[PDB]
Amino acid sequence: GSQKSVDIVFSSPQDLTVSLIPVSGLKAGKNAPSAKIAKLVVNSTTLKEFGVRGISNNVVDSTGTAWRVAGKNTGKEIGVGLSSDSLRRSDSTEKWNGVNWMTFNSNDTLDIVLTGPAQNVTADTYPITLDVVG
Amino acid sequence: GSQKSVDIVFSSPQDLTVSLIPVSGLKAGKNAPSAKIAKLVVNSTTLKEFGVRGISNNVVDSTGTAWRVAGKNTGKEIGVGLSSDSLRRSDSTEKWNGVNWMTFNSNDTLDIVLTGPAQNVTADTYPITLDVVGY
Repeated sequence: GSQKSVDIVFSSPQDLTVSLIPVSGLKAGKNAPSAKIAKLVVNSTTLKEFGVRGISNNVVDSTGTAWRVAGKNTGKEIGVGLSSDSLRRSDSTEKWNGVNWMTFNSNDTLDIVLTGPAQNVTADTYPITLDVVG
Repeated sequence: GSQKSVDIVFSSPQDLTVSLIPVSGLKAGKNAPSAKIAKLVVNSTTLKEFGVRGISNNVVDSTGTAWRVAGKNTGKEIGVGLSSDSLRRSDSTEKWNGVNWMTFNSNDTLDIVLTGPAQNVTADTYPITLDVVGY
């Protein structure tokens, strides 16, 4: 349906502020390689760096910077992940409990895109979750 | 860590798609009157108008343009609703199936805000729900 819900969070000052903005007007069907689908903005007035991974049951690279998401209504999959340009903004990778996290500077916008070759996308809703650690 | 989830929507050109974007960094405690908490965006290149109403256990005006939401942890409430500026962009107020709805132009984004006088907000999570119906 057209009804939408979202959590509104009020808290004491936090070290990081994370905003994940989806791209509007995405068209089902063939899409361009690395087409942008969302922007992850991590801001901080107090911390210099953070690590970030996409959380998914189908992560496809070691750093959690690429994964696949199945459509809620059809089960069809798309491959998503950070753009190559965004990935270049990372100057180090940290390992935490056997898992690799790429580090980035706060106050930056990282683009989430349709990875690899051009994808033929089925009209559907594809949830994505990004986890940021300061 | 700090996690954020959003729906990525791919649709057909005639489809109606709605997006509700929350404001990050909101501060518990006293807030300024009408502080923005979310933005509602409706997408379609063919739809001309839509009605929109908030939904909660305590809707406080006839058109569902103002309501109150209780925090998940504490039960403390906040008053939310369309901003004055957003309300002024309305086309008409119609009644469908015994409920009054205010209508808006597609392409117009609407701001959801802390309504009325300045509110002292308890640190908590407040789910908000906006219902959009193609007119």
